[PDB]
Amino acid sequence: PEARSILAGAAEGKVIATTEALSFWGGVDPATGKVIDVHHPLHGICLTGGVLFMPTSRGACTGSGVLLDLILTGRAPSALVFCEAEDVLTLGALVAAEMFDKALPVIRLDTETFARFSRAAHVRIDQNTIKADGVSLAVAPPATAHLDLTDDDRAMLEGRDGIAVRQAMRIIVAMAAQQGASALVDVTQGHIDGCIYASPANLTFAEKMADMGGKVRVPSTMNAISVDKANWRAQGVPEDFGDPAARLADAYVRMGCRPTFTCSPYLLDSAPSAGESIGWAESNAVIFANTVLGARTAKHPDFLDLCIAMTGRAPLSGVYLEENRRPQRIVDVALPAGIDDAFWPLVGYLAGKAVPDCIPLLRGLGAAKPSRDDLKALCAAFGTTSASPMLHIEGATPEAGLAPLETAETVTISLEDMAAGWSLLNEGPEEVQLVAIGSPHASLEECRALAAVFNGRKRHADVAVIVTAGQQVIDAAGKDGTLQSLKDSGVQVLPDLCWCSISEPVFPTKTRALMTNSGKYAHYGPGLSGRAVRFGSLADCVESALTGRAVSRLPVWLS
Ligand SMILES: O=C(O)[C@H]1NCC[C@H]1O
Ligand code: FES
Repeated sequence: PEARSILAGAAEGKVIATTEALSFWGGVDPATGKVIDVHHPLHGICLTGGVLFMPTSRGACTGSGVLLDLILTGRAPSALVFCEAEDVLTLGALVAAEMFDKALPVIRLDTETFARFSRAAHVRIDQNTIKADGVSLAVAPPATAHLDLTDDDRAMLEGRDGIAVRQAMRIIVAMAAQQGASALVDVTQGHIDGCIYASPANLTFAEKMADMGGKVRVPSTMNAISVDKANWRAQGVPEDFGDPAARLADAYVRMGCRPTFTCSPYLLDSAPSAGESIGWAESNAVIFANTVLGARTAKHPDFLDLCIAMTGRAPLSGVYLEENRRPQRIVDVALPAGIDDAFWPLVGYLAGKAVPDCIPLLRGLGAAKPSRDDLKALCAAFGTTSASPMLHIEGATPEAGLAPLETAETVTISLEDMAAGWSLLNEGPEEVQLVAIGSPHASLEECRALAAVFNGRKRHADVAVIVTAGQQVIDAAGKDGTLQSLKDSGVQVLPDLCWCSISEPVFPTKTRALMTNSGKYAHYGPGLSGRAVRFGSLADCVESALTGRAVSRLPVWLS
């Protein structure tokens, strides 16, 4: 029996337990504290005041901002209890303690005690004990850092570079300690993800850092934001939402971040190369950078991305170290005939469910030669159901030859698993009023593939077709004629926004059901939008747009 203090504090309340990880962004509504992940066992439960037992987190880096807002409003759970390593929620609780004077206790239990305490009705937490229904267990004090700090590190910690840089280093050093790191590491560039207006606290944190003089030290790009920056007012986004959403993006631009406003920064000319140590947030971008590009970055939670960008330093832990990039589980993936584009996001989705807390190696798929866009959609879906910052695909990704860990077990993803996943992501009617493409932001190749399927035809007037992409890709599609061909088919191409941050009336209010080819938005979409969401191929979506209807059936490779 072992209880370990991760973050100190005292709490008490009803046990809310689960064996499946939850992403607080997209899975918890900051307005109510209710679970909105329609595929999670806790869907509908309000977590406010409860003691949340779950093995670890999964999915989005933005959970840190959602949790912080929940702590600032009083709708957060009273405590968090894990049984494995965790970063996103712990970081959000650590920011709350460091900068907002709010303590949320976070405890990690051994797996046996986690299950035992999961069945309890009530839990109390104090700084020395955890008791579940009349059995008190001692809580070991937090791990204190065996951290090496350079002279420049200690100068930053001391305030030599101002208070903003100091607060940034304090958070980095606290994170390195809880990750058991023995040093920090230089990063060459950043990618900020907390620029999505996921909660009022996302703005509050950014304006606090910016008001202390925060500024980035390495070149740093920006993820998707919550307004079409140049057009949201003409678009009719309410001033109560669009004004803080625009000020959030403005705060990071003030701090020196490049206004790329895209969740596919690996498509930019500034994309990192193999072996390069970067510090990125946004789950799909982190996984793509490690998996496909071979660059190196942990899955940094929101807020921590800014601190890393401000100091040029990240904790030397996780996938920054070569040994931690070795496969930790083997997944034999069935290879049916007649694969189309929808295969790869489904495979990523199911791989995350099967491997939610370690780095898998997908075997059996190399000869299918997935495209860069296939791998992009795969990593995005994998970054929905798993916490891992990277994966490997045998015969496809550049590090797939690394020796698996001596402890790697072998599991499979069957055709039966795929048929189950397909129906799961297809809980909706056949009528649709919207086709949603571009989560993560569409590449130029994807915009060209979409145009090819449309084949010069125009969408049914009943079915809006919206593509979200980065500004640089839209500019490139404007120059090669792809953009005009899409507008000729009635397709609206939006910059800056993504499906994770879109809102009404840019998201058309008349929508009742939408179809998407994104495994990621298929999962998050129902709880984010309130609409029904269908998942399908690129051509499934286009046929939906041309006819007005998306037929409910398993695809060719599933027959
Ligand atoms: O890391 C993630 O997955 C989240 N960042 C912003 C939106 C969502 O993608
Ligand atoms: S912001 Fe979540 S994938 Fe675009």
